[PDB]
Amino acid sequence: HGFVSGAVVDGKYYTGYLVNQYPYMSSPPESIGWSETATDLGFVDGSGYSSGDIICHKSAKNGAISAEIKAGGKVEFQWTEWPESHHGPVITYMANCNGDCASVDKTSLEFFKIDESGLISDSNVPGTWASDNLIANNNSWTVTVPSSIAAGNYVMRHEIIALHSAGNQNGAQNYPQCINLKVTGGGSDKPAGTLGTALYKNTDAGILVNIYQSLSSYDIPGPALYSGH
Ligand SMILES: [Cu+2]
Repeated sequence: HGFVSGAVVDGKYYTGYLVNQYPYMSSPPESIGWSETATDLGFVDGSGYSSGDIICHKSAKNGAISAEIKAGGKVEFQWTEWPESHHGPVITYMANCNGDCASVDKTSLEFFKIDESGLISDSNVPGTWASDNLIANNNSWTVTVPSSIAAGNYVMRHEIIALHSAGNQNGAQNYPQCINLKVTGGGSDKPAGTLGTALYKNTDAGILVNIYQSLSSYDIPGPALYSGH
């Protein structure tokens, strides 16, 4: 249980969608963070993987503004205090808005993976995951916008999948958080994108998984990190 309170985009801090505050305001500030209604700080599980909720979290609506970033620049995601029990991968996507991300139909967004991390060390079951690195780094995660992607407006979908109940069907807990980026400079790479509602199935190797028995390998779920980049 947690959410992204902010993002440092090419060195500039942007306040995210404060899901514990903005939903209760007469009129919340604009944010690069998408609004969403998981006001319990909860998750989308496998029962929701073909639902619109998996795209940018429960009933998500477009952030009204975007953060400019030179292609090649970094995004640092700031989470709330992530519970140690919520072991799992940290997966980050971009999708071209093909226009303004403020008015894109979230169900049209074609997500390509730009960063992924899973099981770091198996030594002491259930081991050290991306999510434990995130905790250790003051509950934050840094990714690169590839220097070679095409300039354009993109939703960056940042996600922790907690695997502590993933032993059972629909037990994995997805915590997607979307921000709006305006990528400048760049190259011409247009990686193959996947609809939010096609990213995961509840049978996937990295979704239906028992982290409490030693894993020889972990198969980070979702489409392939585009090898070009
Ligand atoms: Cu939780």
